[PDB]
Amino acid sequence: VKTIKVFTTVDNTNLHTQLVDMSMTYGQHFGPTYLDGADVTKVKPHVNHEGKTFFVLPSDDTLRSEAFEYYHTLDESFLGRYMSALNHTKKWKFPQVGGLTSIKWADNNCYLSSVLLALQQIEVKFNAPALQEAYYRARAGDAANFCALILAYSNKTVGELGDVRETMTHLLQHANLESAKRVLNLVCKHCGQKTTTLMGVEAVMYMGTLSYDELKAGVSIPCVCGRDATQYLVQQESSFVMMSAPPAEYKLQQGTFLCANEYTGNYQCGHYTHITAKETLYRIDGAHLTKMSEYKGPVTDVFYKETSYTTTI
Amino acid sequence: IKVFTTVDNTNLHTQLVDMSMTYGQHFGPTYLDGADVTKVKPHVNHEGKTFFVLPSEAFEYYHTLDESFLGRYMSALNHTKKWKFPQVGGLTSIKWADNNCYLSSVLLALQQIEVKFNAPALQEAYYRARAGDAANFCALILAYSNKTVGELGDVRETMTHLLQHANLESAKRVLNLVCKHCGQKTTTLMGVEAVMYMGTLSYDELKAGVSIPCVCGRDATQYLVQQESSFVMMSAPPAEYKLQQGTFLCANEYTGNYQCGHYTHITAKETLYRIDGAHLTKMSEYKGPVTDVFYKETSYTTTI
Ligand SMILES: Cc1ccc(N)cc1C(=O)N[C@H](C)c1cccc2ccccc12
Ligand SMILES: Cc1ccc(N)cc1C(=O)N[C@H](C)c1cccc2ccccc12
Ligand SMILES: [Zn+2]
Ligand SMILES: [Zn+2]
Ligand SMILES: [Zn+2]
Ligand SMILES: [Zn+2]
Repeated sequence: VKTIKVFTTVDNTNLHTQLVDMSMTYGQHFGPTYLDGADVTKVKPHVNHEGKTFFVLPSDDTLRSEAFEYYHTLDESFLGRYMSALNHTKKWKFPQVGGLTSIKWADNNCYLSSVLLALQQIEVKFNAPALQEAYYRARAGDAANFCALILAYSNKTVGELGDVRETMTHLLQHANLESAKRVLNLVCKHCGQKTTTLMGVEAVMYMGTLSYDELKAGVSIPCVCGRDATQYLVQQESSFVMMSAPPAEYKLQQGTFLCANEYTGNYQCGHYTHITAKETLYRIDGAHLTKMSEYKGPVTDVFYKETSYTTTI
Repeated sequence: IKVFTTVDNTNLHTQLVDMSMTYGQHFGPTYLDGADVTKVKPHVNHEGKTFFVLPSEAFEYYHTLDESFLGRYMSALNHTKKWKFPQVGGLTSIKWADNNCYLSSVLLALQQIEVKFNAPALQEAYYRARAGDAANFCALILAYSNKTVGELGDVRETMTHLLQHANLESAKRVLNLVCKHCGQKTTTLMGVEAVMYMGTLSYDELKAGVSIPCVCGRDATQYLVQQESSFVMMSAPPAEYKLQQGTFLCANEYTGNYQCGHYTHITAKETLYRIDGAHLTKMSEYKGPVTDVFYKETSYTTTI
């Protein structure tokens, strides 16, 4: 009979040596099973699953009960996906680089580091108590729990490359952005001018341009009627803004921005490095730290600090 | 959910799959990133990935009786085409992507050892890997090792599956085991076993004598008697170890926990080089955690 040697844990520290019978579901061996942040309760054991550690979560366990108030989520697989990915993120190294907490390269965490580095510089707060606890500990150097939560809130698996803008979007859904306000005036000369209002994550993020000043002057976006119109920023009541765009050559001048992220490589297979401005421009590539006065490379996301804004027009 | 599948590994075909039927029922034999995902049902985290589809003529070029080899090779090829292979220090390396920390160290080590592959497909890709086109060679390694793109692998383990297809017929290792109370017997290894060794990083310790428990227990001493190979590979767990220039050929270090770390390649020529994929740094001395050390050799005879 087909067999395999897999370890299963309920504490992420103590392993249980187990033998499973292939052709039979993982859910039939020990119930709800999770591996590297993936709900693997209905998958049959594959050959490439040997020697790996699986997490088991009883449905009767009280940890599933008090899951909402602590994590602010309704997904039943959240606890298992978070605990299984936590077993792998405990193996990562979190070196302090340039005063900020980073991550050593492992399992394509090129994007997870860039997200963690950006959050340390923006004045942001999370409504979920688990995030605020892990976010604090992530700043002290112990960021294993924070990275596992990010993979759970983003429905990702350890080893899979993720997008920074997409991962920040799922994450900021649990952040305190109630007082965030963005007022945009769209001017279609065949439909007059109308004013839209975004609140929350939509008031902070934008996709299309990297320049905050370009948003203030005017960008092109399709109107509802079906033709190109121009829109510019009118009011901004947030602690920061995140500008996004595809990778392209872009000059980064000191003092004009807060931090940024670069992406070198093809679509869905590349490498993120973080750019931050302090006394000089820093380029944090996980554990490596290089300084330069001016950086010109393919950047995708640029952060700007803000308290309040009103147009001059 | 939305799934991409290709039949030529170049042109994608947007396709729709159901949540209740195995991938083998949708397009037949299906493979993803070097993994046979034919009898597997579609999972939630499988959106946006490209799957390869298959139905022969594998043994003559690939030296395998495995049916799933071509699919695993073609699916891993779809992902290895996105990687960059920059020539670093005259050798072809790979920039970090999907935990290929170990694949680069293997490719860098093969360029310095005088080895040749019996399989025609390997020799085709190995030559192109030195010319700069190493996308096909990386896909074959994951197939010969039954690995998946993105998952971290061991260099010593993947080299074992790889060297099984190399010309090691004339490889010979003769070891004399000396148990002080049971006499002495001499074993002879040939092939991959004649090249690799686990336990110490120092070749001089193998020639002088290393400790290994005898079958009846206790501890016995073993030393090298005859070695008829083009190179030897010494391996050991990560530990601090001094690397002197000229005493070795190349080595590989490993920083991090078990099964979650980072491989960097070390090569010795005019000065010590530390190749971290695309990064090139030079230094005089090195003190760090090394796991695999190479030594070049053609023949040896003990003085005792
Ligand atoms: C790394 C990654 C993982 C998952 C997904 N879904 C996307 C990406 C990704 O490529 N992101 C970068 C920023 C990107 C975004 C938009 C257009 C791009 C075109 C070319 C190259 C990069 C591009
Ligand atoms: C990266 C990796 C992936 C898959 C597998 N099966 C193993 C490894 C791995 O850890 N290899 C390194 C060199 C290693 C080898 C031997 C003992 C080690 C003890 C502690 C730390 C590292 C050790
Ligand atoms: Zn209009
Ligand atoms: Zn990739
Ligand atoms: Zn004995
Ligand atoms: Zn890892």
